[PDB]
Amino acid sequence: GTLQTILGGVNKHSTSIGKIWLTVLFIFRIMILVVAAKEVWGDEQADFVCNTLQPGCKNVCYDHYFPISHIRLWALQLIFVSTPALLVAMHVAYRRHEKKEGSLWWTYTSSIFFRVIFEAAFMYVFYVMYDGFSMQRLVKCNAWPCPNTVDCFVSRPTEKTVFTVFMIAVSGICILLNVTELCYLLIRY
Amino acid sequence: GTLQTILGGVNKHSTSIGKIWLTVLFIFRIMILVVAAKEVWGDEQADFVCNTLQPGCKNVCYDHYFPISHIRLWALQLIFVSTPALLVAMHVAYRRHEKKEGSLWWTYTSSIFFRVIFEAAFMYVFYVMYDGFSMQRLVKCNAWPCPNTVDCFVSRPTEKTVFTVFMIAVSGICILLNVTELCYLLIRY
Amino acid sequence: GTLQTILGGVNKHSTSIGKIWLTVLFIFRIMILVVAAKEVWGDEQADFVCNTLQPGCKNVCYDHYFPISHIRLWALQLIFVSTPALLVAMHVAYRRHEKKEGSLWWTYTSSIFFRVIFEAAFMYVFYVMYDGFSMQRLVKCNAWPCPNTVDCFVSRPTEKTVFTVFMIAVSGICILLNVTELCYLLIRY
Amino acid sequence: GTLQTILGGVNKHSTSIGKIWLTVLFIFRIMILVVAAKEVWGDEQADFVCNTLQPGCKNVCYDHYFPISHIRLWALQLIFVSTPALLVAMHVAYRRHEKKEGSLWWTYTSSIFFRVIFEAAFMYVFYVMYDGFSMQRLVKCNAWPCPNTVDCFVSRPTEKTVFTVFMIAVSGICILLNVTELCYLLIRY
Amino acid sequence: GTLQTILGGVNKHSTSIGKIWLTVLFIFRIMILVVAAKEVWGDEQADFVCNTLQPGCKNVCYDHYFPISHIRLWALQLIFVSTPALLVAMHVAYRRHEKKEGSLWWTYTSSIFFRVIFEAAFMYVFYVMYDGFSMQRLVKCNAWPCPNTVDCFVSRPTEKTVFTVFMIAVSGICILLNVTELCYLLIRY
Amino acid sequence: GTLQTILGGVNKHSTSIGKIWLTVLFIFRIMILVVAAKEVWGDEQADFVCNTLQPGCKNVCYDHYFPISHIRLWALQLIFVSTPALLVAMHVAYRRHEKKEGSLWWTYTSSIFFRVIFEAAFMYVFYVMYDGFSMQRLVKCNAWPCPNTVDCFVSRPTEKTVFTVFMIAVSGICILLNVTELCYLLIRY
Repeated sequence: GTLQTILGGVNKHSTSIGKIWLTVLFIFRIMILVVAAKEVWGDEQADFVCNTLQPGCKNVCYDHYFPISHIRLWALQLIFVSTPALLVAMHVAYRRHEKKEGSLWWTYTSSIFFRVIFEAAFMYVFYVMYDGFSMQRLVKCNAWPCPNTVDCFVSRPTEKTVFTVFMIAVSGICILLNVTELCYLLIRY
Repeated sequence: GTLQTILGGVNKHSTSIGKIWLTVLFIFRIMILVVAAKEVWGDEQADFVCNTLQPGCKNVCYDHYFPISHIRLWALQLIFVSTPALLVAMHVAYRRHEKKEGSLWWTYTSSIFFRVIFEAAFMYVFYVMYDGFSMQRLVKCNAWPCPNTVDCFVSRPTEKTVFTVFMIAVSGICILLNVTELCYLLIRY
Repeated sequence: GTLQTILGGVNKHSTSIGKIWLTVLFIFRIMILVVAAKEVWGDEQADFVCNTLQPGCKNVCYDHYFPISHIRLWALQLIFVSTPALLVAMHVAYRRHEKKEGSLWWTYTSSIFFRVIFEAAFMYVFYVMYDGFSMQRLVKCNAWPCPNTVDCFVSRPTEKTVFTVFMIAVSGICILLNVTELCYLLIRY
Repeated sequence: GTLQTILGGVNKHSTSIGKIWLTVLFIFRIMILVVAAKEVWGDEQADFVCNTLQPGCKNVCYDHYFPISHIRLWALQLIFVSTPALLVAMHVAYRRHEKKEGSLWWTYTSSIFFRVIFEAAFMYVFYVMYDGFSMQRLVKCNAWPCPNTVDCFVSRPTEKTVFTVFMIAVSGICILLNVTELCYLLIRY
Repeated sequence: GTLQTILGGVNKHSTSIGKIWLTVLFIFRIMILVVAAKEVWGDEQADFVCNTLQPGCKNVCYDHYFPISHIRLWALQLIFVSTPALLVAMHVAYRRHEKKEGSLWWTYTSSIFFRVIFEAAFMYVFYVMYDGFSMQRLVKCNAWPCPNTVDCFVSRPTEKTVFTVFMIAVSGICILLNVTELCYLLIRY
Repeated sequence: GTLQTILGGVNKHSTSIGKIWLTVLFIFRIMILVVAAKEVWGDEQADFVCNTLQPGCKNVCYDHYFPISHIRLWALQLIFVSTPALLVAMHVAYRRHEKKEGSLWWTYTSSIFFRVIFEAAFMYVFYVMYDGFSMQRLVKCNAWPCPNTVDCFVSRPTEKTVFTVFMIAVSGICILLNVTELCYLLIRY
């Protein structure tokens, strides 16, 4: 509800690319995460099935191959890339209150520099942690107390792959948009 | 709550067909998806039953025949066909802010051109992926590790067929309405 | 929340019967569906029990006797009978905006004509599909793959019957109120 | 949210007893039903246990002894006793709109007459249907297909009894308050 | 949402202790009950485990030792201690409306007298019903149909004890604050 | 919704560090707890698995090693560290109402002194209760009625460790920010 009012405040005090394309893509990712993707991961552990009679083997194998869920990583990423925009708004509101270019410049050019770092950091984590963007149907697990190697089966691997590729692609576009914003301000000096 | 306020803003700045019929049908599809259809697909995997003792065969057979759920496809389709309208609103708000036909024409005629493409694209995906709009009671699955061929049974196939035909028919009507909007602007030049 | 504001807008621009009795009964049906009836049908398939060892027989028997749930039919009916009122509101708002009897007459008399058709259509569907308004405790099912004939037992048949009779009776009253509205406008010509 | 605004409108246009005590007790019953009582009846059928191996005996015994749940009866009762107050508000709003004692008297004295009837009707139903206000731990069921007589056990019988006595007592107080309101208007003539 | 607006209205028309400390502690208890304590009691019966093969013994033993849940008692207590404040607000609003010390005194001094009674009554009930504020891991049950004496095990006894002590301590503080409010008005006469 | 309005009121009447960094980190912790961390702990007891046939051993072992859940501790911590800010707001509103440095100084310097105490207290509790910030896959339990020593396995130990380190680190930063706020006011005297 009030989030729409927040967007209008953040909509102002930005450049053409920043006003429209960055904000639309940011809302785009939130909608995908909230209304569509969150129920795909609902039964991630409930429907995780292992071919064994060993008690506790299912708990350790799921924890080994999914140290942190994909949706939790995306939730953290959206929070981190949204804070520098929120910090600017409070700084401007604080600045206006005390009133009744250089300071504005350095705050703005720093905020879009942190967003690029955060986007690239989480994008790198997704790759190393899950060795690619495709989820497998079968995982082989040999952690204690599983005897030898145990076959375990993931829930909805194909649908999770579709949303993973979707979220990564949009994040890559947001990186390019922020990079161009730097170039526009770089040549203007 | 605030979504109603959003509709009023989008209600304005449109033509007779665009103001009323496109917006009503768009709200029509959202209501069907939210209040009625979403709980039909709630137990899609929980009540998926296969006649086998092989561990993991249920996971791979459901994933094979339902790579992405119908409700997730409709959620993606509604988001895509709604973005060009949202892009116009921010462009107009940006245009009005800087103020204090050709630009308006090209943005408007392009937005309704993207909606036709997105509607047809998702409509085509529904056909090829699910080979028609009727869901079967029985699916035969022979993917590893299922031994030979295994019979599996879908949950609520008839009710899902009813809502599938309903959503496809409304999407087809929206395509025709957008096509006529092009014709009205085509003859006017 | 905002739905209350919507009602006030729809409350105006109507006749004495239309202003009060039709709108109150419409809110009456929504309240019954939302706060009371929706949790009666919550375990419709989970608590559906069949006396058999055949895998998949439960899925096909429930689908055979309940092609579409009662609550989904009522949700569709309320949406259909509410659209003509919503179409009038946008037409009036569009008409007022362009400003700054015959047109108003034909739109109004048509809207209450569609409501009668939609109410009677869904009322007819409830009868033919479920052969009466009483739900049985026992259903006998012989669809493949059930061997011979299998006894299956419905969940909460009596409570569902009570709400079915309640919703049908209110719909019948709404039909009569709309018919009288036609008679008042018929004699006035 | 907006319900609080609704109360303020209904708070006005009433007498001293009607303004305060009837409205407070009405909010009192809603709070008990919503925040406290509704989760007591959550597992009414899930935790209903019968001592038998007969398939379907649990479904028919629960349906026999609980034709309609207590919380659904209270939800219906609150809706019925609230409509005459809502009808008056629309009548007054309609009356004021056309402007820009006898009519007001008959509408008001009729509304509080319907509330007494509805309160007594539902109170009578609670008694005959459930033969008293105390819920038993054990119910004996001999309906088909249960063999002979089967023992079944109710979930949370004591807590449900506490809330049943609570709701009945408050309803009895509301009857007395409405009766006195008639007496005050009866002597005044 | 609107509850915050309600607090502002109740915040005014009170004394220094009443304006701040009573209202803060009242909000304090609601937050504990809503956001923290309510999910502790979620599986109170689902995870209640008894060492027996007797059908129905689990139902009767849980009902015997938990006639009413702790969270339901706290929900009732908060509603009761909040009504006298709500009654004053409607009385003042009614008084102001008819306008366009003694009456105000007696209403105010009575309201804080009922709050002390309600706080002490529920505090006494918690003690006698549950014989102290510590919940045990093991309960021994011999009610029919349990054979002899059966061992049953409570879910999350330690966490429930922590929140029980927390709620009792805050209630005790609220009693003292109300008592001092009487003393301040007693000496002033 | 209204929480955003609350933040704006709390945003004012603070110092540079207090206005921005403390409030942003406070919102930061709430977002992590609400949208991300709360569903990690959803199946804490449901997926807790012990290698035994002893009834009731699972209940006592979970209760022994998790006397209070991590998310409940964080919920309590956020409530405690937020009350002194809320107390100041009501004091200022009360002060302004009666109007129509020393008092303001002592209230402000005390509020940030309580926040440091509460942050350190809960941080200490997390350490002693859970002997570090890393959660183990395996816990060995010998409480009655478990025979000898029983192996039990925790659900999602790695993901819970990640969020535990995250919440502790942010709390440590908030302690440092409050300490510096004291130093700024200490030198100014």
